[PDB]
Amino acid sequence: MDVMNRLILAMDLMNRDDALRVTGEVREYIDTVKIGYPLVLSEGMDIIAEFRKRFGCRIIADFKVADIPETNEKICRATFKAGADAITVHGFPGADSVRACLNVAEEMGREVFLLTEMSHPGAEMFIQGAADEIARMGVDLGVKNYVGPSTRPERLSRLREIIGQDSFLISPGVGAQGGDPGETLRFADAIIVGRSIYLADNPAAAAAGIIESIKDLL
Amino acid sequence: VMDVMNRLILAMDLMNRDDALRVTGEVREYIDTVKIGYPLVLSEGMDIIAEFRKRFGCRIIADFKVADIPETNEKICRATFKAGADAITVHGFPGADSVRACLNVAEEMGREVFLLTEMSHPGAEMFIQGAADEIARMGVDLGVKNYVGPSTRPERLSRLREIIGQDSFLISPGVGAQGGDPGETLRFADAIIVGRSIYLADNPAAAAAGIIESIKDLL
Ligand SMILES: O=c1cc(O)n([C@@H]2O[C@H](COP(=O)(O)O)[C@@H](O)[C@H]2O)c(=O)[nH]1
Ligand SMILES: O=c1cc(O)n([C@@H]2O[C@H](COP(=O)(O)O)[C@@H](O)[C@H]2O)c(=O)[nH]1
Repeated sequence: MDVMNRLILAMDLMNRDDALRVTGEVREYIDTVKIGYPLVLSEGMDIIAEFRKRFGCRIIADFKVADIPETNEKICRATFKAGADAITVHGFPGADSVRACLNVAEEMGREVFLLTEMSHPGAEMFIQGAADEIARMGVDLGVKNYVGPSTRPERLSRLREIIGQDSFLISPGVGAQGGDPGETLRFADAIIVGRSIYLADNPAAAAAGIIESIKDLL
Repeated sequence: VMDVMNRLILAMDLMNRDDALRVTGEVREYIDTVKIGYPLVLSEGMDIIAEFRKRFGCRIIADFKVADIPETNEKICRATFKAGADAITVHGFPGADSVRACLNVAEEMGREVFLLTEMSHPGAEMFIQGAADEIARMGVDLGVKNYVGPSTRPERLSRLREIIGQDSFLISPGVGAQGGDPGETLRFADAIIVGRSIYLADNPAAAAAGIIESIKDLL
């Protein structure tokens, strides 16, 4: 996956007008947008097609699928019908649940991103201790795309070690949560950035600034 | 706690609005509590919650298994409650801050959180099962009153009931299609969740009635 400027916009604004306006303001800097439940549950799944129509960007549906296999299949089917290019999936619920998503993605010509360790403090309680094993599970299952935490570069580096250089790794927690763009790109292929851009006084300048700081990495 | 008619909650996971409405309408005399998840919501929109309220006068549990960072969790809960859901399900495995974020919104908005502890499917054994007792204990410490646990593992459902105590509310999926028994499950759970056994039946009303007949002495 070829992500422009190694930068993925996390569009978690919950108003259609604002989400489209801000995305439009930074369109020259990105070609990949992560759309999650905040926007989708506020504005409907039709928002995905609207983004493709307006920007032609790739869309990662960040739904962190975390149900039983039978339900996971339905969620993936509905999500890809709406035009998402990829979907995020929790690994914690186990291999059968991940495989359900992989099956639908294969059928519909899409990608699964396996979420291993999360970026927030609570991830330390249960997820972190399982994360290496979740990553190995991904490798066993043939998963090629992964998500890991900007806020813990030592953990992000470990995840990269496990999945290898051929796998694709994207990483949230940059900016607002404290992660550094350049340090994160030592290990991740692309960074995910939400609030630092979409809540900025000037989102275009925010995006441009981030890219300037990583210019030697592009 | 919510007063669930016949101790039976319909898992409405049909993805077509017309079929979902038909089947729910057919079993409405038996069930006043419906669980609506992402299969139906992602297919038909959050307005489906509105349509169910308008048509049936059933309580709605939004089974969204919220599993994000605290800030995103808050947004998901707000949007879900804005749409009219009585309650939302939340994963415990992302940790206490993520659960607390949901509890705070539910408190502010006058609604309820159901904490998902152990899951019912085979994959749950890999990571969730080993964390489930602690997730439950965490829920108790956080003041969580409502919980979800697995019909497919009676021994685990029993232990989870012990941890949360008799005053907590416990609902349990995995009944029917996944192999769990209605009566056995109601030894521990306040209500059973049933999806395919009802909604794929040639006569969903007869299917619901049959389940209820089988647990009549437990009502
Ligand atoms: O571990 C993770 C996994 C995520 O998907 N995310 C997501 O990435 C985005 C981070 O946005 P922000 O830059 O505003 O912190 C949010 O949409 C969040 O749900 C995360 O923050 N941590
Ligand atoms: O551990 C769990 C938690 C659930 O919410 N569920 C949900 O409960 C329902 C079970 O439906 P069914 O009776 O068709 O197996 C589905 O909506 C599923 O997503 C589950 O099966 N196991």
